[PDB]
Amino acid sequence: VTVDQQEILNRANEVEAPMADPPTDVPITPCELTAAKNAAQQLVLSADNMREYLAAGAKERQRLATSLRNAAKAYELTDTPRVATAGEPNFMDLKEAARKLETGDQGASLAHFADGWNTFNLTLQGDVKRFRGFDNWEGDAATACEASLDQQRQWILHMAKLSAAMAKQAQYVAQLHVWARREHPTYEDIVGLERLYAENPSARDQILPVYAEYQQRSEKVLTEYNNKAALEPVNPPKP
Ligand SMILES: [Cl-]
Ligand code: NA
Repeated sequence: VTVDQQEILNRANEVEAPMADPPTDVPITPCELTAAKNAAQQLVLSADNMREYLAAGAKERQRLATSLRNAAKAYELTDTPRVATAGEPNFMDLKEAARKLETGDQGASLAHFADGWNTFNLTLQGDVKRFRGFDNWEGDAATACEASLDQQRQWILHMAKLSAAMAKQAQYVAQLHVWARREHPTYEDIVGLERLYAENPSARDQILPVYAEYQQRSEKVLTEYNNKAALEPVNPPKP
């Protein structure tokens, strides 16, 4: 049962000092498709809960610092909800699908989101020295505090890992959207083809198979998008 009261107090300050700020970028849907919107809703929830749990972690480190100081004198959190996602694609017609896909920021906010959460991952996990054991504080109280610090340390690294996973979900949805724009017939081309059909009556039997292929392309894209955009909630552990 050795003590150094100076160390206890210094470590109290070190432990509750501000950690990296989590980003507050709001990820917006890349386009007007339901599957895109539901992805954004899921990210909003996951990221709100991450920030709420990170605020609870700051409380925990304050509470450790208070506990360290009260020693030296002597000498509501829930799961991230899952957003409902459509079981079946729902094939709207060509033009409306193309309009929905082409209306919105096309993934720009998702890149910014990912970038913020990625930086927070990388930086937060290099601020764990604050949870090391003591040099000259020994006994049961010291051992208890060391356990508690090590629990916070492990929780921080887990939070950093979940931050990386969430940023990747956002990148994944941005990639998906880019893929969907590359593959889906453009609004302008659908209108062009409808125009070609209207204006060329004798060509209409040659145009019909082309239009049917535009429809198969669209459906194929909407089926992928509906399926691949459904995200898992990010569910952090309690500190
Ligand atoms: Cl839709
Ligand atoms: Na295609």
